[PDB]
Amino acid sequence: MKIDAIEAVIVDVPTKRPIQMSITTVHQQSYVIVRVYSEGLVGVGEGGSVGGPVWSAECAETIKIIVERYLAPHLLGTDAFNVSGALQTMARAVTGNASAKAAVEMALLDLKARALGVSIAELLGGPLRSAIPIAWTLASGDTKRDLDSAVEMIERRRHNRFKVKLGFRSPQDDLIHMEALSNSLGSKAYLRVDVNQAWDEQVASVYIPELEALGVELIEQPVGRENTQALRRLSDNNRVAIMADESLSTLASAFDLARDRSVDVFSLKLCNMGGVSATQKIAAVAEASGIASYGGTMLDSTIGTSVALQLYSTVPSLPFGCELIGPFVLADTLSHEPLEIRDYELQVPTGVGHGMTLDEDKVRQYARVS
Amino acid sequence: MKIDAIEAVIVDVPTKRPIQMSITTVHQQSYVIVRVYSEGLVGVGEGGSVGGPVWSAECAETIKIIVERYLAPHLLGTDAFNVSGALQTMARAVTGNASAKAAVEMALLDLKARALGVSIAELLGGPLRSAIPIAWTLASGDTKRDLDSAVEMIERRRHNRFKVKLGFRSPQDDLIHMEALSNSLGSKAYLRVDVNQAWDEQVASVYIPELEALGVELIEQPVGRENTQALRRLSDNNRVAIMADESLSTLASAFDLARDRSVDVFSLKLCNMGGVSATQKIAAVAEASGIASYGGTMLDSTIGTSVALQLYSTVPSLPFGCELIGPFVLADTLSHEPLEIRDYELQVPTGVGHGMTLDEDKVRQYARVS
Amino acid sequence: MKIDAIEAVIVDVPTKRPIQMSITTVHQQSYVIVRVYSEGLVGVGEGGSVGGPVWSAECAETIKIIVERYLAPHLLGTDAFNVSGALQTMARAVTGNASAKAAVEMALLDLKARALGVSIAELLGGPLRSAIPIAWTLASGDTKRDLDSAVEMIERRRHNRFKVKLGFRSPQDDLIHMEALSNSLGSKAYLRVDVNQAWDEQVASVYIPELEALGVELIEQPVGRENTQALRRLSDNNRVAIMADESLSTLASAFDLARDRSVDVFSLKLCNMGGVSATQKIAAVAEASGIASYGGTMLDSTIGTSVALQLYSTVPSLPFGCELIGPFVLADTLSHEPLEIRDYELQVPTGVGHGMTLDEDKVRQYARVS
Amino acid sequence: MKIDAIEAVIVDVPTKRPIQMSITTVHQQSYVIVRVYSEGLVGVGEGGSVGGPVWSAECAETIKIIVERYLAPHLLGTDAFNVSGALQTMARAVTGNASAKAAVEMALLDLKARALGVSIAELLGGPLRSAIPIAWTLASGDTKRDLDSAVEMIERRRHNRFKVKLGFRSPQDDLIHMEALSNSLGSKAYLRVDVNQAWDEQVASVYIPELEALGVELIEQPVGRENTQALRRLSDNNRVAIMADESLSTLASAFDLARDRSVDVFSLKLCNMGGVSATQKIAAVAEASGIASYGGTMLDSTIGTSVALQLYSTVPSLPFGCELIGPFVLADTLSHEPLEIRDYELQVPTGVGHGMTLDEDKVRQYARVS
Ligand SMILES: [Cl-]
Ligand SMILES: [Cl-]
Ligand SMILES: [Cl-]
Ligand SMILES: [Cl-]
Ligand SMILES: [Mn+2]
Ligand SMILES: [Mn+2]
Ligand SMILES: [Mn+2]
Ligand SMILES: [Mn+2]
Repeated sequence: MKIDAIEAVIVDVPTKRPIQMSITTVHQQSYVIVRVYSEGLVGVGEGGSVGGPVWSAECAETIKIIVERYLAPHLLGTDAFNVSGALQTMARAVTGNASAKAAVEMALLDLKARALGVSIAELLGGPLRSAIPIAWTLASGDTKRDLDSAVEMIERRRHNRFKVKLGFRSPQDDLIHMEALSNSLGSKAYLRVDVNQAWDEQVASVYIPELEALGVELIEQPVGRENTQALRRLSDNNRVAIMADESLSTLASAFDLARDRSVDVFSLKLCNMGGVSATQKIAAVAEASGIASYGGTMLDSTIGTSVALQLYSTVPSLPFGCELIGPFVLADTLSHEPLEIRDYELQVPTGVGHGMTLDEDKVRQYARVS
Repeated sequence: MKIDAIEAVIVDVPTKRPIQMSITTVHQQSYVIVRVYSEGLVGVGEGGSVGGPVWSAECAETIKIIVERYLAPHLLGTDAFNVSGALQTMARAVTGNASAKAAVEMALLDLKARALGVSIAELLGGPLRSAIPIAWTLASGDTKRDLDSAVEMIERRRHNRFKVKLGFRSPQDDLIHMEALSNSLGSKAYLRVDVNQAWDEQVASVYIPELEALGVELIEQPVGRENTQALRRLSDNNRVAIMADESLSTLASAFDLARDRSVDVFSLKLCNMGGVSATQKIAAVAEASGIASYGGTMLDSTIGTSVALQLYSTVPSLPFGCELIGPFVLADTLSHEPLEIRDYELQVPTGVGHGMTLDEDKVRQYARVS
Repeated sequence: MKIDAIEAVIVDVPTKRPIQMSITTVHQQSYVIVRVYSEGLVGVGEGGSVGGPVWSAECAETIKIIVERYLAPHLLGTDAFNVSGALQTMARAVTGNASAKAAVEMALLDLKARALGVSIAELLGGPLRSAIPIAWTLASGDTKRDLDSAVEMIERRRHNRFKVKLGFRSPQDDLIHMEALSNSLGSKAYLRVDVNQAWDEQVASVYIPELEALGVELIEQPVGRENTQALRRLSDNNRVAIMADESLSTLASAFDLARDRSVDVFSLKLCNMGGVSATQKIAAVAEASGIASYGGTMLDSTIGTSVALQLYSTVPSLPFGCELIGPFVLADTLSHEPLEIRDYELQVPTGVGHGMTLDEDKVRQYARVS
Repeated sequence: MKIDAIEAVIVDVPTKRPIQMSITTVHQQSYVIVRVYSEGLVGVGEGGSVGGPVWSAECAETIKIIVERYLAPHLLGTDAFNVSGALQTMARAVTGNASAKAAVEMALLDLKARALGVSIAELLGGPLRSAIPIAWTLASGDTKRDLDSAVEMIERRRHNRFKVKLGFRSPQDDLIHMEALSNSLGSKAYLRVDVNQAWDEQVASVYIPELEALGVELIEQPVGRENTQALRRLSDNNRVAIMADESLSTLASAFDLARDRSVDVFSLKLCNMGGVSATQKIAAVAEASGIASYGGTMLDSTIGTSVALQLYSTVPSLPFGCELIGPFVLADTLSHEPLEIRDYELQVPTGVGHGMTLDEDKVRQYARVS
């Protein structure tokens, strides 16, 4: 359909409330929406990082220039209906910068899907599920605060699973916070943790069993991202399911973790993996090796959460559901359509190509680099 | 689009000339074309085996009943535009019978692609290549015969690569046949062999280096299909590229071979792997592990060769090309359209959904079980 | 003795009561009895599958054609007293289809044994035992129902061991069903489970220890058939005895599991292994590696149960007994002779060649393909 | 048939010419024929060792007492048609002494076969071959002598393969003897060596490749019997086929060598393995692992060579033939029937149960302990 022009703008949307992790506190969330105009029909997509260049090596300002100045040129005037070539071309243009690469991928995928009148889900082969159990993260520094916000979410019938962010406290203090949360939300809720790399193997070995004894069903990224050998030993010595998040990056790293089953669950993240096409391949090596598939997020807006939803509904199985709470933690949206949770599950949209139209008005209100 | 009815018929088409392998001689080639009618628009696909229940555990008669009596029922009245569910449903219906499962998959994939006006290639994400270097197999029992047929194919500018079928002779006699073929077709042609499991490791160890010294670039399935450990030792002790064909079956077996690099190249075969969707996953574990991808055939007709072509054009790289000579060895076609080779390469079709319309007249002429 | 003709017919016999497994519910049981006539004396044998093409890739209709159309031809007019050649010949005729191959094997083995006036047991070298402890399976969906049927079997003095079929329930619900069965039948009965591949390693790792703590002595096929690497990790991390059932197939797969002791017990199944001759070899690699031997069934009729009995009595040791309840769950027999249980043990027959004469009258009553 | 009495006598038969090995020179060959009388029909079998207690830990005098005083008692009055029990009973009576255990096994197997009118071959399931390529061993100390005896054997059309006994010379002198034998008998004959454990790994590593370059197709037991780890390294570093002879003993040692393919070929020896029943199991673990099967001898008389022949004809494949030259090197026989070679192959007998009747007259002439 020949790409006329690929434009991109940065937009900063604040979080209703902070999200204190081990690596950074999320007071605001920056993005990069990529509008790929072609033959009259546009294609929206987005790419961004957490805590700037902290969760990953990318950030809002790096995403923009890598897109505009390095990917965009080689993509202008190219067949818009050829994602195979778009991705190949993007790999010969820049190294890494998966968020930037994924941002552009979404747009071409969205546009092509809309031109055919189908949805990203129907394009990938149709769904298998109409809704995926969403998890809620309790990352505020207060224990009482957490519990209260947690009890209400079970009442409002939207969140049955919980993801506690440990790490900012001492290994001995986080365990106590878990004795409290596990005590109250005992059987009424599911519990998971995400140490955000804070634990140094030894601390992980003595503390993982304790959390295991408290009924925690999944421990995400206990040790550092590169210590994939520790990630394995912990996995063989503990019955708990250990998920890889920061360690996952490229298709090769996915296979590297899957050889000796260094991990139990792969956390699928489009921006951390290079798009939808890249994620599917990792979900393929995970299925072959027998590793479960999750469904993470970079606390991305609706534009992202929607595309990721489309793709996750096509996965054979997500034994742990997902955590697409991006729009729900954000203080505002950049589209006219909202994603609605119904009975602890996030419902899959009913439109063509991630059924979300960018709110030009909402795009104009924030638009800062930061 | 709601599946009205899924019909299937058996058709026996002879080979212009025999294809003597290590396991069987191919005098004729039996098939099973599956016409899935839905909302007025049909969807053609096919599934079959080599030498009956010899290359695989399946055969023409087993494919028909497993399709009609076991897969078809659960698929009638189902959303025709949902391959994700179709495959899932087929896995909960029958075990194995990948040719039968792949036959039906093709049809739904074809139909859906035609309803959208795109091609199977554009559906999977668009091509990366417009033609793939086709290989010619020299499986006749005569050495002089082989060489003559080989020289003409280089002259007619259609076949630059050659696949000699060894195995029916003694290990000492096949080597001589290779001293002759390698001598004449020295630099004007590429040489590959396919022992069809005939060699018992030890014979493979002493004979593979000899063939290696004769300039043979690829040795397909030297040992038995199950002796995946021998397949590995041969691979570490020889520089030649060793390809797995019979050993490849399920996504799990693909990963099993990819862990310690038991093989150099994976031979992609839709009927042996369960369709297009299944093949893509194996092509994913191969890419992650770093194993090259080939592109085999079960000497299937145009209906098959066309779908496989659509999919192979989407693969990032096929360092050894393909061997889609199905229509070219066959004595007749079952469609109005022919696939044409141009300059040693098989060209990718220009229509919607494997651009091939079944010749009802040609379907009627053969139609025997055999 | 020169084989005159090998005939085969399909017969459908219902189950007194359903047998709900993880993969399918058994309301009826289809078979394929192979009558090999030769020099006046016949030889009966049988081959069939569970849930059609679900437990294995074979089913009633596939068994018949593979037998009649592919094995039978090459066997007609051949020396009936040469099983060595019969099997070799069958391997060069078709690939896989072990149930079909085993059906024919039984018949030639039976006939040859009858012509010598000895029994299959005496032919294989004489027995070591006169009876083997039979296990009873509790596969009905009701917990109370199970327990009641279980208590009566201990009273009637026929069943001391029990095999609970888990899988159709949630991992959390099956454990409860085991808290009940283990509670009542505590010391008066032996307990074993068969997850039928339902558990995905991680679920198996947390749940196997729980069942272990409930006194369950054997856990059959926890994970999928192909995930033989998970089967190993579970084995090293748990004291419970883990048995392989679906993973076992060919002699090669048997050795593959025996290398690093991926399993504790091999489940011997004639139809799943290719006959009596094939089973003996697997029982040989199991003895050498130090893996225990079981003695399974495909809920086959008397014809099968009898031949399997003959062979199991020759095995050096069966630490877990067998589960030849085929005739006992069936609603009728196809022979004049019945197999009788006496004091928790299934007794070995007292005739020549599986001492069972097909009831032509009973063969005529069912005979449908289904 | 109830064993009345099991008798055994020692008989010393000289070798026409000496057989100088690395461990001992064979000027004479001692035996132990075991006549098991039962219900009027006798059953002949034999057991013995090479160089007395040198090849193995057994010898003529040890075989007799272990038989008479330890196995015989528990076997008297037992069901003669129950080899399963006979072997089991023998294992609970004495430890090791496989030659003694095998001697008795042959007799019961022979008797049972004769009572049924079939042959040991037909009993085991019928043959697959009517003759097995016999190998001739050149063990005399003279090089010229060897070559002459070798040339005549090719002329008389009886021996195409040759087994040179190395070891008694220096590693540098044996190689020369091979430059001579390989030179003359170049293409007219097959060459194999048997170092009889003389080489100390390092010497084996430098010298095996040299012999390999001389066209030697098989190198039997290069290093010591216990250094099964050296046996493996040599195997991975050399294309030549390495056979295990002295290292093979029990079913467990067979599997131990088959795990990591420490050897290429297993040498089957009834006396070294505990009989026919034991040999079959080793031939089972060899088939599963993919190791080739040979067919050795302890230079045993006709009684032995005949039983071994019966069993080898039932093996799926013997890629290297056998070396049953026992009767042919001996200076006389202990039976009325002779085994005849016809066209480089040793023919399988045509009688019931090893078709050989002990020559009472010939038994009386030698009968010394020695
Ligand atoms: Cl995160
Ligand atoms: Cl092929
Ligand atoms: Cl079962
Ligand atoms: Cl020897
Ligand atoms: Mn995380
Ligand atoms: Mn092939
Ligand atoms: Mn089972
Ligand atoms: Mn030797």
